Amino acid sequence: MAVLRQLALLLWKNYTLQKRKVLVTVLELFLPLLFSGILIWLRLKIQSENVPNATIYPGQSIQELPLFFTFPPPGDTWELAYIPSHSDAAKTVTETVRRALVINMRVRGFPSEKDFEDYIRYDNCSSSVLAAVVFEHPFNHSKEPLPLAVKYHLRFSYTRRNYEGWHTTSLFPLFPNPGPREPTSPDGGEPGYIREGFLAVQHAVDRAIMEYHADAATRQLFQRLTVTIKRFPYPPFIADPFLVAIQYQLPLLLLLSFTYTALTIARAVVQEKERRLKEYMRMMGLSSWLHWSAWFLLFFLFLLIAASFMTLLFCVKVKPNVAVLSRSDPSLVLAFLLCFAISTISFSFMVSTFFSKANMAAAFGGFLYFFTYIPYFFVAPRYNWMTLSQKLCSCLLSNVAMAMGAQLIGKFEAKGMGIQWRDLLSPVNVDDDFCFGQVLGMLLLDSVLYGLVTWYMEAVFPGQFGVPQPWYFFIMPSNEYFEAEPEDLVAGIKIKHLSKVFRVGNKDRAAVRDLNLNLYEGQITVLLGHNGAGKTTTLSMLTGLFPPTSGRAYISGYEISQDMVQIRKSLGLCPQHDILFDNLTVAEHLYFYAQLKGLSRQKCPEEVKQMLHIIGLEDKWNSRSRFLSGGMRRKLSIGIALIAGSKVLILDEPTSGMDAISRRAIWDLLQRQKSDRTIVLTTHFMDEADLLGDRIAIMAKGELQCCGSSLFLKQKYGAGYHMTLVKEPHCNPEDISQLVHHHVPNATLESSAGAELSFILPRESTHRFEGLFAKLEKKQKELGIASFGASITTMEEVFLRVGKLVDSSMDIQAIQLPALVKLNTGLALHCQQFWAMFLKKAAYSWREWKMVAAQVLVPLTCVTLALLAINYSSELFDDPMLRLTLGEYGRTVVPFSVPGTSQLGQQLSEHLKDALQAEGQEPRELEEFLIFRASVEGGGFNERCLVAASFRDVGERTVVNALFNNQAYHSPATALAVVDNLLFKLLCGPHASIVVSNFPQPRSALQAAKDQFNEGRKGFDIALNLLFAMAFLASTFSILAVSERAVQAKHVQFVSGVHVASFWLSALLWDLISFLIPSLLLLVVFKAFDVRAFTRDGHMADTLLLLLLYGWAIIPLMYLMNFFFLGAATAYTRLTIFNILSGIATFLMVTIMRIPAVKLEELSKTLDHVFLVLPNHCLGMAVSSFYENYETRRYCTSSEVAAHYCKKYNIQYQENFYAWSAPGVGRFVASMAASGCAYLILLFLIETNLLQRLLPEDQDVADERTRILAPSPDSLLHTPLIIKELSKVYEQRVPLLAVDRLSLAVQKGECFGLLGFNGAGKTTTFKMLTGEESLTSGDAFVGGHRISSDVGKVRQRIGYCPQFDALLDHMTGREMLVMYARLRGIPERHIGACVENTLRGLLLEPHANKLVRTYSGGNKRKLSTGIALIGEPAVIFLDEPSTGMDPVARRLLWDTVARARESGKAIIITSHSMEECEALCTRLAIMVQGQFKCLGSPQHLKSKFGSGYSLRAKVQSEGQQEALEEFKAFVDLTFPGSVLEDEHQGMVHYHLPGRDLSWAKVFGILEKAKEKYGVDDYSVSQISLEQVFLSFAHLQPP
Ligand SMILES: CCCCCCCCCCCCCC(=O)OC[C@H](COP(=O)(O)OCC[N+](C)(C)C)OC(=O)CCCCCCCCCCCCC
Ligand SMILES: CCCCCCCCCCCCCC(=O)OC[C@H](COP(=O)(O)OCC[N+](C)(C)C)OC(=O)CCCCCCCCCCCCC
Ligand SMILES: *[C@@H]1O[C@H](CO)[C@@H](O)[C@H](O)[C@H]1NC(C)=O
Ligand SMILES: *[C@@H]1O[C@H](CO)[C@@H](O)[C@H](O)[C@H]1NC(C)=O
Repeated sequence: MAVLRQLALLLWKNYTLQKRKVLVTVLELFLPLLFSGILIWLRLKIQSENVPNATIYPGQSIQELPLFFTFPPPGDTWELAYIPSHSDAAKTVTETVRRALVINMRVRGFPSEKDFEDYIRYDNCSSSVLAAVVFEHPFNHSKEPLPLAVKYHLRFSYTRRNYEGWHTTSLFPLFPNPGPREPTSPDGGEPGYIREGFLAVQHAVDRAIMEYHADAATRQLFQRLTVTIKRFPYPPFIADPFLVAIQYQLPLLLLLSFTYTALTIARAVVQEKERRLKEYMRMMGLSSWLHWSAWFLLFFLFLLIAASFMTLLFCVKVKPNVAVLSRSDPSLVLAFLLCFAISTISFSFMVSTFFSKANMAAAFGGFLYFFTYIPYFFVAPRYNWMTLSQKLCSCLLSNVAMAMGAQLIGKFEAKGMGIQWRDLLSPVNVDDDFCFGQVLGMLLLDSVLYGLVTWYMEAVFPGQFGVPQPWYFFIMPSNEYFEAEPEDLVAGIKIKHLSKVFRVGNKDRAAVRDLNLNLYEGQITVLLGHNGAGKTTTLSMLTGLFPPTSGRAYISGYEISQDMVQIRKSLGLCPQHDILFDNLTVAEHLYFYAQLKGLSRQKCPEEVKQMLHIIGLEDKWNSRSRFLSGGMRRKLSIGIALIAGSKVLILDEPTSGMDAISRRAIWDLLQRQKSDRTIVLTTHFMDEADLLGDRIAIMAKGELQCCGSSLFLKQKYGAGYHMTLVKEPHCNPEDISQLVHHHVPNATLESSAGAELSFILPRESTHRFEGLFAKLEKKQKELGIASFGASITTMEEVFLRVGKLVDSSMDIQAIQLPALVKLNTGLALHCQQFWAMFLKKAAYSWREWKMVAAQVLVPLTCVTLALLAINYSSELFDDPMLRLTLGEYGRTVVPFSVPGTSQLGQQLSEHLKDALQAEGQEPRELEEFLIFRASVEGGGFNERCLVAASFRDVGERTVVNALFNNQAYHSPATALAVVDNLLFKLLCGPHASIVVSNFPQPRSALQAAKDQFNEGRKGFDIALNLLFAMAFLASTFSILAVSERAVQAKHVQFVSGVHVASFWLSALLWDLISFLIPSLLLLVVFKAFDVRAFTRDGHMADTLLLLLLYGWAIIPLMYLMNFFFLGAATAYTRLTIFNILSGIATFLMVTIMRIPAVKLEELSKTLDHVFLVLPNHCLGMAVSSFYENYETRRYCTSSEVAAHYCKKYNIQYQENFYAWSAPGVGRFVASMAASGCAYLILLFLIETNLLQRLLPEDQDVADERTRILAPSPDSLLHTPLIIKELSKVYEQRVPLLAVDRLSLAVQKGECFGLLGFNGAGKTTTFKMLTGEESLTSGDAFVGGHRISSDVGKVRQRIGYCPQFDALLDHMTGREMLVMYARLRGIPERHIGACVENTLRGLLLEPHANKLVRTYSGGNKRKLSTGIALIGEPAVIFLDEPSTGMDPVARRLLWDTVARARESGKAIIITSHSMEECEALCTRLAIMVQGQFKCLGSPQHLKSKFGSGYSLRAKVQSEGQQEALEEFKAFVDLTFPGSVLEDEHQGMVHYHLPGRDLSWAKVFGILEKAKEKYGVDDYSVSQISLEQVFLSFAHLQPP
């Protein structure tokens, strides 16, 4: 009904906010197309062969060795050794082999395999050995027969003779191409077994062993039987290699396509939680799921455009039968991409509930996307073994469930099916039960399994602002101080016996006890309250955050505990912060919030038009919410608070941090806008709580203390008036105090600061004021008084006294109210600043240990875990055993036919069936049977069927064809093995056996030294592995340098006088010291793994130099790149990426642009000269070229033959390791040492600023100006500030005279004011005095030193308190004071005392050692102004010293700032609150448009620019309908010129004109008329200082 209205109003907002960011939207649609258009290129760059049918092979003979051993070698005859020599049984078996393979072979005999293994490698004639028969029996030394169980080797050459090794390490090819292993070569192929002569020798040895036992039947049997060998015929096949590369490039190119729009979801979701906008909407009625639904319906509808396009350009027939995923039903591709999209949205929602900042979440949730894809590189190959449950459990990571589904799209596409909606359940081959339905299901299950984690972490760990819930929440289904309240007005908030008690003694909040307040309509009520006393528990119960305990409170006739859902209809409210979306207009916020508050669509626009008028923003309409102000945003927030008609209106601190005009505008707004509604303020200013507030309430200990109007409270909780004089040089305070006390008895000389003399005249003696003022009017010149005045108490005193009567804390008991050394210089200074700046940088590595566990632990793992995955070797082995017998594979299945008509087949088939070794028999009925079978079996044929048998006798001759599966390496031997194994049991007793082996010969000395030299795939692979771990380390140096400049902490330090060299050469020293712990922990790793290219010789001190030279060259480059960034976490992720692209990309763009005359690219010589300025490409190409030189040297040294080979082929190793033009690292050392010195120079040339330099004015102002041009002989020598004829002109397209001649002279014991209008130049004068800005035509003498010449000796004598908080969160309350006591001098023996007394002067001792992050927002303003006062400064430049502080702590600070001025200093305040420029000032100066318009103490200003008085009388309730006008007529008769100006329920407020009214006459008149006209109380006061300041408001140029 209306939920559907909110769900669309909340979706228009998201769509608008998101399409206003053009670079992100356009970059989210051009990644998933740039990454999927690559496949179109890669497909049109590859063709498919697709043989028709019928590839079959002929047969070979194994009777005689190939026609290569007929010719003898250069040298002698061939050799054939046997290893058991002493045994005669083996001695005679080899001789029949010799007389069966007659060439000239000489038979040798050896003791044992040790002797042969030493003969082959340690000789020069041991090169013509052909085979070597080895047995497995001790043989009972001299004579013994051969036991019927025989095993033996043959053992061999090592490299192909007739023509790589024998591949005994493996058993199937590692990278199987599609098709036959050797399409040509109809006899075996690569491993040998035919060309070499393995089979001929094996058959001969088998025949020898047969004749050794039969010798007679053998001749008969082999007279009518010969054995040949044939290869399987291979079926017609698809030859396309691209379909094999779709199972490793599709998943990665899908993930890399969605991985950006998967991290702009986390940022968008968390950025709106960080700004507390979701918390604001949740307090208007919107539930917490309306936001997730509106995020989902946007990002899903936005990913469905990319998925459709991706589906389209996968499956468009570019050319006849092309277009990757050619026959694959595009609807199913789309329906799989949509499930991937839902999963990758629901993943980001879950990720965004772990972070508070938007930068961190965006950076570190775009990384977990990748990090959840890793376990697929370890499942892509090992896929045929895994059981179903393990495969299904691996899918709980959505990025892996997608990849195992992108593999099936290749495994189906390489067969002709090409998934078609009707095989969702059918497995792939016949036996691997894992369909394509369990991919979609596991993709849509992880969505829910992630929703269940976000819904729990959003409710139990809400963050900093929300309120948590119990972890099991898914279980339960659930006096005389009070004035008389008005009678005309109707209550709009009624509270009765409200109460709340919190949890166990872990209080941490504030309790209310028995509140009985009451708030009325058409009236502003101000709710004050001391520090711990309720007042935010109360405003939380009323606004609906938690229920009460023992009370009830009605808002608009409802009750907060029963039906809050209807209260929130009229209750509008605006908080402390700002609730506005940047990138929406002024006109859109109102149209959004008016309707969200439940306003009809047809009747909205006129209220938007009216509210744009009430606020006063007709112009500046449809401006973004950025670019407005700081002072029209507080007006738009107030506008939102009361749009659509809202009765109750709870707004707090509405005028915080605003100048004095934008504050009166808001006051006037709120005064015109009540009239109908109840407003509840709460402020920290104690005159805003008085000027606009008609009824006030104060809470002290969770219990309402006093209530009533302002005049009611002031007459009850305050002392008398505040009469103030202005004494002159020839004056005596003693001669005036006698007058005052002798005339009025009770009084108090409150203070005599400056030249004021203020008293306290109690108000229970107002009948003597006639005499006092009449008498003191006369003796003006005789006494020395000029322009006195009087006023009544303030509201700060009332507030401070109420809480003092009913509290006992340490602070509130401190306030008092009226009752009832040579600084260092030269060398010590610089060496002291160096230490101070070194400790600051050092103490960050162990108070934030995320940088130690990421400088020491990331490089180590990144280097070891990826040396493991390479299997770094440094050693070579010698091709181990491989027993040639069926069974190392597994349970096979062996067919055999009997296409015979005669005998010699049946007995053989029965014996074969008696194998019972591996598989059964699987008899068939051959050549064509295999062709048919090898099309429906698929991969099963090449895993369960390796051999065959076919006994086809042509009458007498009985051939036995044995077939071998070429897809294996060692099949042609196993086939003959089984064939002759059974044919030997034929003419023997079947209790025997024959197995053999392969186990090739060991390498010689000259072969190992060449098979070790061809490990060139190690330098290039160990350089990339290290360049990738030095990019997660080089970036951690620009984090303190970014987060210190962003918080403005660097600006204050440079103002206080730190040197541009001590600042940076002290960061560099520590960043080099912190570049050895990893740089020395890498030697341990390279030693443990034994990487010899740089461990063996004195090279451990040559990698260390190469790593120090890289640290030295990249640290200063990472210092320069910090000037781009503002957040410490958007710089890490943008600088590691810069490192990786500057490194890997441009180092890999040179090695593979030099491939052995393939892609030519002779310009690599130019690229490797243009890339010599990047210090990552200079490390990669130095490590690689070190590892290469050492290898090619260690080779061309082992023997002379190698040296000759190197000479012929021009290998050119250098023996210096550091020379030029070589494999030596000379031009890389020399280019990293000269690049780290061209960055320091450029850093200092940026810091030291070599870019920006490559008319009746007033009587008192003129008096001041001409008092410092013609001074007394020594009138100005002991004074701090002597500004003289100071000016500054801009050149921004028009001469702007922002300062005009500014002649002033501040003295010891002063406190200058310097007020001004917005843009009057009060903020360039401040800068120009603190040394920041360029001067023009005039000087200033700060302490004795000119400000145009010696601007370095000045900065050591001035303190400076900024407006913002420029503190270093990793330091301590006391360490930050020690830092600044060192940057200024203060010999090391005094620092203890100078810090100890300051800390307890500001009352910071509890928090002295507390790590300034725990500090409340008001203990930071107490420390920023202890930093200003530490040391002995000549001048102090305070600037809004107490911004966000409550009244008690603010008073306690204004006290110290004045106790520091009593004892001979000079202060310069500059603030926006006119309440603070009176509590600590001695002389003021309003400044408009260029220059001073007035000057003098705040009383001399009120006399000279004041107008008159202001009455505030009230009349009792007796005849209020009759006495009010009777009094109101009298005050228009006896005071000609009054203005009524206000009226509220008992009271008036006049503006009695000051023309001809003494301070005596006005009191006599009212004191006589008090009783004759029935008045309850009254109070006369003079003009207010802020009202005097506002008089000059018309002098603004616009
Ligand atoms: C498993 C399948 C799916 C899993 C996805 C869902 C699980 C997500 C877990 C990952 C996040 C772990 C929790 C986490 O990050 O804590 C938050 C802080 C960031 O703080 P921050 O963002 O300032 O605000 C805190 C948010 N709050 C209030 C809710 C705690 O976290 C940090 O501060 C970031 C940590 C700094 C980097 C760590 C580097 C130190 C050493 C590196 C580790 C060993 C080196 C090899
Ligand atoms: C498209 C792919 C993009 C991703 C590619 C590579 C990006 C690397 C992801 C990790 C980035 C984490 C960023 C980070 O930790 O910030 C450095 C911290 C910030 O501390 P802090 O000053 O509290 O942060 C405030 C700044 N803020 C809010 C904007 C973050 O300052 C520190 O305290 C030092 C911590 C730095 C060490 C972080 C290194 C750990 C990364 C490896 C994590 C592996 C987990 C097993
Ligand atoms: C080859 O070996 C024989 C002994 O077998 C030895 O006499 C001869 O010096 C060797 N030749 C060379 C070149 O070392
Ligand atoms: C092998 O023959 C020897 C002949 O000297 C004899 O010790 C025994 O019969 C056999 N030895 C072993 C250890 O079986």
